[PDB]
Amino acid sequence: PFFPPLYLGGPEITTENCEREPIHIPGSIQPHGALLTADGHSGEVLQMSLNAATFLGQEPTVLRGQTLAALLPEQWPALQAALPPGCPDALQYRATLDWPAHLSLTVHRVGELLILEFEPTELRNAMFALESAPNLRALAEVATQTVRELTGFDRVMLYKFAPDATGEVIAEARREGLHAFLGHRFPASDIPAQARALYTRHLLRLTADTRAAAVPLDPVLNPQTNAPTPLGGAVLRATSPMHMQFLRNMGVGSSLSVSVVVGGQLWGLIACHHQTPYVLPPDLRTTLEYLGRLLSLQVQVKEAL
Ligand SMILES: *C/C=C1/C(=C/c2[nH]c(/C=C3[NH+]=C(/C=C4\NC(=O)C(C=C)=C4C)C(C)=C\3CCC(=O)O)c(CCC(=O)O)c2C)NC(=O)[C@H]1C
Repeated sequence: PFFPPLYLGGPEITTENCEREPIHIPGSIQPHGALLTADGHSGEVLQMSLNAATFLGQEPTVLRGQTLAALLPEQWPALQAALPPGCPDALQYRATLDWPAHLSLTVHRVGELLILEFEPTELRNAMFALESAPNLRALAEVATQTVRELTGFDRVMLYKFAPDATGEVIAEARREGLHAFLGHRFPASDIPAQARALYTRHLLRLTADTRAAAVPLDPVLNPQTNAPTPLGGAVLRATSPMHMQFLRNMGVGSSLSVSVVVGGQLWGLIACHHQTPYVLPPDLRTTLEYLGRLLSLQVQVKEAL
């Protein structure tokens, strides 16, 4: 089973117990956005990232207890209608907020809790190219090139899982001067079993700055349940420190991947690196999620034949 998280007396993770880290409930976020949680009926703000004033203009203890009807009067009715009790936790409400300076708002529901993420914000020929690839290798090449053109990332790989969960870079698009990873293979423990399971359900994750300290969510436990807040559906969730260290030792300042899912199993990842910290813009992320779904469908075809 999972260890308790660090704020419930759990141990710091080592290579002996990688698979036991409760990565879905870190009780903290990355500093390039802000996160609030709120009661799904009242809209009462229950939890606040400690950096909330940087993005929302009010300190955590001032936001606490206010309602989304007061804080987001133009969005609250639409948000309620969009995310009723019992909807899937990957269903999202999205809005673009005007702010004295836009802010992207992304909301999902887990049980009776709304999870609100705030971050700053500012193809057809490509899809046909993916469709037109005549074999799996060519498809992988086209996908990595297309994603690199979209995003500007220094490296874009297609990382394929073997049946023993080892991984291999099977295609890559890379900036001039970088080392090749093409053909290199990696142990199963580099993406441990609980991560692979999370990535079958929540199809995009990232680390915008591999040296940035996490920002606590407080109070850390959901007051509704006196239990940890599930953050697997939040892109702002803090990343495992073991993985952050892996990336720093690779010379990677920013990382992002999108799951490739075939017959309901995790086939691989579109895995991206940048040498310098880098926030992929929100609109570019949404496009990249869509390409992941389209790639997945294409891989299922090409691999059968
Ligand atoms: C004892 C635990 C270890 C461990 C844990 C860990 N790793 C991940 C997530 C990722 N690991 C990745 C690995 C690679 N990226 C590459 O570029 C290459 C090779 C060229 C490898 C082998 C990847 C792609 C991920 C996914 C996330 C990402 O795209 O940045 C997690 C989960 C992270 C999270 O979502 O919070 C964990 C717990 N990794 C180890 O190496 C050992 C130390």
